[PDB]
Amino acid sequence: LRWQWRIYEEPLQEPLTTAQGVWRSRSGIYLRLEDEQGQVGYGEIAPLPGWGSETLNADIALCQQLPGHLTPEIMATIPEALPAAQFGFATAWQSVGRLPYRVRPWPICALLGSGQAALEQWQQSWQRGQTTFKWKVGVMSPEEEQAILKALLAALPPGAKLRLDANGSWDRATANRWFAWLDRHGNGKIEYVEQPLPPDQWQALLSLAQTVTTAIALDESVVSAAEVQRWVDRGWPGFFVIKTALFGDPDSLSLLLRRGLEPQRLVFSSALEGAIARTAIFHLLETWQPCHALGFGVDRWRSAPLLTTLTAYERLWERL
Ligand SMILES: [Mg+2]
Repeated sequence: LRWQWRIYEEPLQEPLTTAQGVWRSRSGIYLRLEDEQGQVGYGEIAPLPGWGSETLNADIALCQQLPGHLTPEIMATIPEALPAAQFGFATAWQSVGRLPYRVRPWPICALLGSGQAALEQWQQSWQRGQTTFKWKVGVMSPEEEQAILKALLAALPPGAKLRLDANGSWDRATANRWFAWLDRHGNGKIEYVEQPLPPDQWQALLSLAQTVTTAIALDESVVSAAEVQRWVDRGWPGFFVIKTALFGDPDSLSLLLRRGLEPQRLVFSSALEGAIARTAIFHLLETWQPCHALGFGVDRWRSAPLLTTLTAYERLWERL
């Protein structure tokens, strides 16, 4: 079938700041496939700067190197080193003549700002049906955040679930003290601590997960299928935060699941991708059927309403 690709550079609804810099926009590639009868398919390739080794420029080069027509064999030549590209082409191909997709509103995790702000930001989300939250930690001193956490756990309604995200900012000693605190004062409301240590300290990450009672989730540590596989083979007992748009061919996750990966240990999250990628992911969720709130409560930075009509895709494409 014939295909086309177009780059996109979209300003974020509002700036997002991390320890690796500040970004005011998200860029990527949109793929449009069309068969001999006029049926169309769409896909999105959007690697996230800093996450993994794949770069948008490498994806663009791939797109310029591929033949004017697509086939399963041709797409099989896409380098394993370009997981977002594998995702984009795979989802694009599968969507040909299948849009729009049947999807559903899975529970979404609500984010809570660092500091005391967490105590005033959960109410609105809870009143909108969100029962899982993720609070950013490792910003203030451990003592200060622990005091806030005690108050937060006491204030949250029965049934609330809370995730703590350290964004790999704690050093080994601080992480150890935190888990000791959680082991004691932690409420059955703590779902897990996300990335307590930076990815380079994998031995410490594994050791902590194998010894502390509070569950640990890998995020920054797991971008591609290759990294997830590596952690599965290392015997990771915790959770895996899967960013499907950056992962690779969706079939690779299904293969891992048929093997040593536990479905209950997965949390599907956003890589600040567009509506095409997000809708493709929700389509995939009809099969994987998540059992934890999705880390897609990122509307503040990038809103991407699910696409419910084929014309909606066409409009997005033509607007470029
Ligand atoms: Mg995280």
